[PDB]
Amino acid sequence: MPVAHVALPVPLPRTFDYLLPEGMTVKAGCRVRVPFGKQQERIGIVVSVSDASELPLNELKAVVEVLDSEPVFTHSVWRLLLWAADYYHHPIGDVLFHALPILL
Amino acid sequence: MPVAHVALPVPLPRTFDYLLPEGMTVKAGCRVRVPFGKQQERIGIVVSVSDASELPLNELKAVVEVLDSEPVFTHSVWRLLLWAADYYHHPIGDVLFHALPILLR
Repeated sequence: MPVAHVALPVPLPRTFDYLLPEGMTVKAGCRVRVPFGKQQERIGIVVSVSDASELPLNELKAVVEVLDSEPVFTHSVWRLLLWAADYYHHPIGDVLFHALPILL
Repeated sequence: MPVAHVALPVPLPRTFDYLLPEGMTVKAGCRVRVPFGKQQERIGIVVSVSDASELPLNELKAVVEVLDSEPVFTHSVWRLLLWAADYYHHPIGDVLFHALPILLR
């Protein structure tokens, strides 16, 4: 066939980069709505905010809206979760979202 | 202000799609060389081969070389691994490349 989906030993937190529009401000632990595929919407959780992306600053889709003004996660809880994710080999996305419900 | 590294509720096995040039043929459980960043190589393991990718079939970098003629993993082992990765929530890539050394050696 054509498309060979392959696995590679990727860096610890495999995340998706998105641009923050002018004037929109978000911090770690906040949920945001973002584009994805060609059709698109979905809720995500910001892990970090850098001034560098592995791809050009221009061909990055942009964040839609910020659902939280303050981290839905406790400073401690967050530290713990990022740890668990790393220590036990679990995708950050998974721990966080599967962990969100139990928290609320 | 610019970017932000985001975590998302991604599907079971988060994999990287690669185009198979014309005439090149691979099966599940085999290693392959593949481009990566803007410039250099890496070795991976094919988990599946379909007729579609979430991205434009032309926008995908192409497979370089196929290291294995046959699955370096056994049909049983394979099934277990994929299972272990899903059931315990471990990156499939992570389980496969770690166990490789063990299983063989």
